Amino acid sequence: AMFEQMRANVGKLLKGIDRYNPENLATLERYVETQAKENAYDLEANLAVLKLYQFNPAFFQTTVTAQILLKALTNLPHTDFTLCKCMIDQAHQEERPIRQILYLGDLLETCHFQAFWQALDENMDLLEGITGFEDSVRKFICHVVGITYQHIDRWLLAEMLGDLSDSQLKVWMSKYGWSADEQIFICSQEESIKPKNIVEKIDFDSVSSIMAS
Repeated sequence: AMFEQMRANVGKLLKGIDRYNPENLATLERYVETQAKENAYDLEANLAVLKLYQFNPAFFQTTVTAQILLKALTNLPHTDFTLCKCMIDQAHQEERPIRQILYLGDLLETCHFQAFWQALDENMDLLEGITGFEDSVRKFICHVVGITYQHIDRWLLAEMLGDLSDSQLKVWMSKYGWSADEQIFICSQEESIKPKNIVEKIDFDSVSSIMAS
């Protein structure tokens, strides 16, 4: 569809210096919209957009920035969300609804899943166009669960996944191969003691890379 059709041109733009020309924002913003609708993704392009906004303040677009941040969150445990934050100055992070979105992201990063779903205005406008947003968040939660639990109450897992019906819960248990025993078996103890990072860490290389320009 549209994402695949724009992909080549955007990739070429990102390979050169035109990526620094704000005249190309109209094209990059439509690209972001397509990522949301088709549930496609391109971090490099999104960071380039944020960079263009930081360098050309008058072009700052609230909706596109919010979608970039929300999509970044759908990519946790990766460093996407943190990198985007590095590309938005304090003044803009403090503006509605960027402030609210960062707050929600904070709940996810700190793994307060119940609090996340509670604070999440389910009927939020920006979320409607972001296809698969809720399920993507669940994948991250299951990633964390697979690392931090050996066994877990069936009721608790459904709560953490956003208050799912038993039928919906079954979908996620099936996806990661979890099965009920007496509780849901997640991991053996000897396997659980292995240290596994919950979220990826940024470093000098990745950060200096985006800070270069």
